[PDB]
Amino acid sequence: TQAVEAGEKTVEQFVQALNKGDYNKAAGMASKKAANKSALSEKEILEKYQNIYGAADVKGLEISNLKVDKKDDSTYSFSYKAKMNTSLGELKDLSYKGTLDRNDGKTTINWQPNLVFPEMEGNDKVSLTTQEATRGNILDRNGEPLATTGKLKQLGVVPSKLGDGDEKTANIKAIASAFDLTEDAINQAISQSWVQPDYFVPLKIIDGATPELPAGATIQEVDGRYYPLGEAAAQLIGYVGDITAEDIDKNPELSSNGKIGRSGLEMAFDKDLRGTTGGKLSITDTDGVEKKVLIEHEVQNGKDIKLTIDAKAQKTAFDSLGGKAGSTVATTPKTGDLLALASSPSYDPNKMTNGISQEDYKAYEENPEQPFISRFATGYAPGSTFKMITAAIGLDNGTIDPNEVLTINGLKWQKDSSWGSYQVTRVSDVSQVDLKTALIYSDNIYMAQETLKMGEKNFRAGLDKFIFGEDLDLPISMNPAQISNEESFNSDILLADTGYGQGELLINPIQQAAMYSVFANNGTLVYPKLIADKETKDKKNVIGETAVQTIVPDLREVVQDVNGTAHSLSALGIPLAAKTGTAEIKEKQDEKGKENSFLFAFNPDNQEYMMVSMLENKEDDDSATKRAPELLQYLNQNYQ
Amino acid sequence: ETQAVEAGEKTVEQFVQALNKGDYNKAAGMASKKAANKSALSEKEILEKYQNIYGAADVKGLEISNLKVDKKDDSTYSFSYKAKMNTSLGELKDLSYKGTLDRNDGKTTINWQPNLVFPEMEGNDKVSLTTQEATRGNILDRNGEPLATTGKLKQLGVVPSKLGDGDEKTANIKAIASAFDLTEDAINQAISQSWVQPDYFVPLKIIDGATPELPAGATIQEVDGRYYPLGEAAAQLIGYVGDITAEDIDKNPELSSNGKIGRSGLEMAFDKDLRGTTGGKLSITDTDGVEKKVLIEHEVQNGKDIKLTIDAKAQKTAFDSLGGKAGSTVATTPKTGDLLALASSPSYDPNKMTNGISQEDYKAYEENPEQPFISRFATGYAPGSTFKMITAAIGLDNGTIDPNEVLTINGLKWQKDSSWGSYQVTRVSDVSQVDLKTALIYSDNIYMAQETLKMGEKNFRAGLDKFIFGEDLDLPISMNPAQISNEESFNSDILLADTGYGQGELLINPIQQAAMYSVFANNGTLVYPKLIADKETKDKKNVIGETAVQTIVPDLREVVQDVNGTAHSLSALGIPLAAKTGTAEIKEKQDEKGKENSFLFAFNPDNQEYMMVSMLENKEDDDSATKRAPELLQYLNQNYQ
Repeated sequence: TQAVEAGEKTVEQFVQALNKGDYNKAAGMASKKAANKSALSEKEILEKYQNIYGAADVKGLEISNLKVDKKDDSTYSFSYKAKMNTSLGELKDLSYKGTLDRNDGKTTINWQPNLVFPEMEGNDKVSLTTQEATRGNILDRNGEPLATTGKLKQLGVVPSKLGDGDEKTANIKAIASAFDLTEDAINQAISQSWVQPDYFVPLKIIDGATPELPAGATIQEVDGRYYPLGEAAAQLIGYVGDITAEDIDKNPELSSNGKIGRSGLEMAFDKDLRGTTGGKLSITDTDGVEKKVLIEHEVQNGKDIKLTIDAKAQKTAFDSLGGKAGSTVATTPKTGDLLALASSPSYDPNKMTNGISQEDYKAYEENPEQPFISRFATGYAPGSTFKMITAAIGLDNGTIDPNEVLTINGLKWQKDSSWGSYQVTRVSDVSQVDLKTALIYSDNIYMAQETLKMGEKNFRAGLDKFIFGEDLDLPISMNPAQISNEESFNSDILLADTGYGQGELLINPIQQAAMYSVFANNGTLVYPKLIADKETKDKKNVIGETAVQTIVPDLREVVQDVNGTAHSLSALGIPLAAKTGTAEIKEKQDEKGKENSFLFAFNPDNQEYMMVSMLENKEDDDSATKRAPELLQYLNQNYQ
Repeated sequence: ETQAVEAGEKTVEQFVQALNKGDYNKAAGMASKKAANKSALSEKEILEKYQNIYGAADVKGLEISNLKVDKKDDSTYSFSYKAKMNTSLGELKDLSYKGTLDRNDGKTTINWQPNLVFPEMEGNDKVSLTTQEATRGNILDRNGEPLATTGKLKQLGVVPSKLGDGDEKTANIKAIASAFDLTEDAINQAISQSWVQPDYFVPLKIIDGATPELPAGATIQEVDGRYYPLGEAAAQLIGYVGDITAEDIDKNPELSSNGKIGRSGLEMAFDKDLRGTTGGKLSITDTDGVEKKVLIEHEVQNGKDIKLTIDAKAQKTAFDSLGGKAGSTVATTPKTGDLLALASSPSYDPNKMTNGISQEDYKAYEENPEQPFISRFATGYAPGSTFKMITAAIGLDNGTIDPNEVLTINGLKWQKDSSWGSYQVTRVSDVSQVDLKTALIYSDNIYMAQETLKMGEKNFRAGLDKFIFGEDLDLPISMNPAQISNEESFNSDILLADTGYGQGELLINPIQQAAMYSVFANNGTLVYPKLIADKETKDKKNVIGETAVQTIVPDLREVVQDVNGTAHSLSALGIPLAAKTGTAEIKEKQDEKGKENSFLFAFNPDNQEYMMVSMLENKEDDDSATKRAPELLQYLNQNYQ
């Protein structure tokens, strides 16, 4: 109907005008206080919709069902349902019944308080008496908190105490310099709506101590989420952020204000960690009387999540990367307990949840070393540490014998001229190489040569006993690990490189530590485990016991022999079986790209700890085993 | 070894697919620049030569052949393929191409030169345009009156956003439909259609005669198009045409790159003869204009005309007499088999199927439950009680039916025993003592089923196999051979008795029904129907004996002349008629309960000059095909004498 075509539109656009918080568009389109029915004056919605929704912060009003009929010559009526979300939880449902007005295009709604709530007599106030639930903690193995609530410093200003003029602008400068803010953020944080110069407007939330206080600045205590390790655990733990309307749209069960996880475990365990706040609306009628309030809730605190993480080992693993790109995973391999999941470089989770400028958020996003990435959950080529695996498969299927002695001359080898420029590279020119020599000197030519004999079928049959393609039961995103891009290599180069961990393998450090724990479990593979009360899951006979008793003594010699590639760790005087690794990522736009350093290490005398550590795009004499000591000493002092 | 030439393979394939779809940006988007060992021109100077030669000839459908990619150097390559190409003038078959590739950064590049596009020239020349279009031929009726023709038309329509907005928008629809004999929701329907929007011109109606002053939004366009004088009344037979799709040229490589093509009916069946061959002189040249050799040269030849047996006025009379109901009607001259009328109702307007498609309306009346796209005259049905005359004819031939035999039938329903359950053959008039002639007059199904059971199944099939069951008729109409049954044996007394009066698994379309019923106008000879006027008459001798004809036809006149005949209303016409009515209820051993159909067969038994059969699906009683018969009958009697 062309006459009332603006009758369906001019109610839903008002409902969305209340959704986005612009109450004056809503309270700007009413006729007057005419006697139909009463109703209420044009300018007497001044404190209404603002002082009732300031403590409520209600958003998410949606209709989903609109059909308007006719009643009189000048009356069209409502009868439909709606829902919304306020500070006290979900309010479903709402029944709306209101009348229209007959005008020349100005389809004016005759609002009376029945259209806000399904019954409202008039001229009455409310009482909130709210109580706020606390978010659940995230604890380590020993109950040390990785995410909890702390007392923070709320920084703000009141505009009247800054003065006027060049003295006021100089105070604005002094605030911006002291609070590490901009002048423009302060100027339109103040110069906005709802402001009057004696109002305390907030500007920033600090975890550390109070800075310099120029005239106008104002300090307050505030309760918020705190991360005692911060950067050292940021990618794992994540951060929380304020509720937006878009999260209300995905899950209307949420509140209107409050916190929501945006990454890491805070997003992964958001439902368990959140809980529900307490308090009720309590519409009075200016004497103490209560009518009745329909949909309401009680208080319920969030639940705690306890991890297998060792906080001190997490910090030692992160600090040992020295701000460079890399990742470190440590486990107790008999159990699968993830002791540390460090990813570097990292971001500051406290500043991300306490208000971070767009300056710094893009500086984190502009950083080519990508500090937002969970590198322990990112697939890499494992590097030449993976020689342990193919050696193990070779001792299982009878194609690799430890007495076999290959003659290799030089540093470079290719199968024929068909390989063109590509050739397998090694570091030490050792003429006579058996398997133990290959493992001590990290000889890639030996294993690639012994991967082409014992070809693809024997090789992939050994690899298929591992966890390739499996989704691990962990609260981390984690692509499954792949052998190669396709079901077959279709080339000797790819097979040969797969033999020493290059090529198209993609294995993240966590599933990399899963595959490597067979050397501490006599061939049984023990799955990683992050939640401290999940029961252990293994997978038996992935490799044979005799492969383990052949390889692990040679991995001891990787440390103990002066020619060992991890001989520097011999100086620590602790029992170690180790494997170093390289991987050359070519980045096929220029030649001779970046090289990553790897270290696998565990204690072979008690099997109580294991570590895999990646250092990505190393520089000269910089390696993952150079960075490993302080974590190793910690692990064997405290995991025996 | 190396995979560089597989990138050259995919590059040549993407280059061909970019030339075929027409995007000359991507065709010149992976070429080199002006050099001595690279592409001959720049990027903006290669698109300039495609859009005025390939785009001028509307070059579509490059089909690749035996693509060889090899390697003579490390930076340059050598590819040599064969192909075929479709032009405005038709199709060139055998030609050889070659070229050289390039390597910069892992992705490969084609080094262009002006003989990869034409196999003998080198550069510095242009060719355009030299085509001479041909006209599609006519489909004519028996007397030269056209049923499909090409010529100039005037059609009306609307164009947004010159319809406007607000009420002033709908204010323009109130002036159009008022002035051009239309409705308003149809105007709102054609703008609410698919992606075609807004500056396209959306057609509404063909305008005859002078153009009035137009209201806002109204748009008149003059087009040289395909027209159908009878419209819906022959839409199923004639069909409609559309534009030539790349799919249509993939199925037939001999077609020209553009033009019109039949999409249904006779226009599809005769498309090659109806179209012609364009003329032109697409050649190779130099910059001045002198030529060395030619590529394609053909004298233009317009499409040929195809004269049918159809009578335009009888066809229109047969279609209007169905009154929009579901049904069919076939009319012939039985001595020669000329198909005078082939009417199928309901129908669609073929002029709107050519002048636009109207996708939202296409799906609207192709999922119409009355399914008007179906050519019901080529669709197999149960022939109904009319088929008794065939069973009688077989019975008097093989001796198992004698006219003097009187059965005693009491009631209106009959079954052989109770092993038939609830099923019973039904009659309409409760006549106690019924001979063959009584059973043809009153249309008594119970006499015929009884006499069919007494006759063998082998006696019955032996007579049926002298008809055209399983034969492919030599007609340019798609149809299935008519069937006696789903299986070679009935293996059921119910199925056999019902087949005896035209029900069961018997499937015969109205054109096949006219062919079988022609024995009664040719003394037992079956005359095959023909649709093309010049085709020789085809017959089949002694399908039934002539004494059976001289027994049955005197009874068919009394179906009209006797007060109890089921076609006695036709006796008011005062014209000599022999007739047989029929019914068929849609329920058998292996189907769902549906409706009732109302058949009529009639012809002149004095001069054997015309014959009709009409079906009228979903009778909805107070109606029958005998009720809708008389106007086509008076026309046939006056014009085929």
